[PDB]
Amino acid sequence: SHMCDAFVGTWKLVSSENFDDYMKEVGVGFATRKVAGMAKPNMIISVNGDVITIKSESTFKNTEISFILGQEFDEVTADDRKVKSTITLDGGVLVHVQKWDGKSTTIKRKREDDKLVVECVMKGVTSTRVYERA
Ligand SMILES: Cc1nc2ccc(Cl)cc2c(Cc2ccccc2Cl)c1C(=O)O
Repeated sequence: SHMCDAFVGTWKLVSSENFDDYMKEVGVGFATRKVAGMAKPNMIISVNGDVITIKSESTFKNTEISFILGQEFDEVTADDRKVKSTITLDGGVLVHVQKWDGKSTTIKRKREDDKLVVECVMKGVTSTRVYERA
């Protein structure tokens, strides 16, 4: 479909702002925040037909999700939440909403110049994480 072509590839985390505070707001505990916050994950995005796969590999945890846009799925997050997720494309932005225990967080992924920018929002707290091609 050429849906998501500009996201496909292997990406490495190069900068982060406010991520500890985002994780606090989400409810992540101290030790997980410390170790997860040190990580420099490799995110690998691929598409096969209508199925998008996002893998993250790091010293902390490796995660993998596969999904169809607009179609809710189960995800266990790197901090071990069991959430129900829905990912859509809105105006060229991948919008990932996670629901658990009456709570919600949204992660937006966008191409900007040669970067892939990840914005994580929990209530009034936003974190911005920048990935570059690996
Ligand atoms: C959006 C996002 N949300 C996260 C939420 C919780 C945790 Cl512990 C790590 C997260 C990470 C980092 C991460 C993701 C997967 C595996 C290891 C790590 Cl440290 C990211 C991210 O930068 O993709």
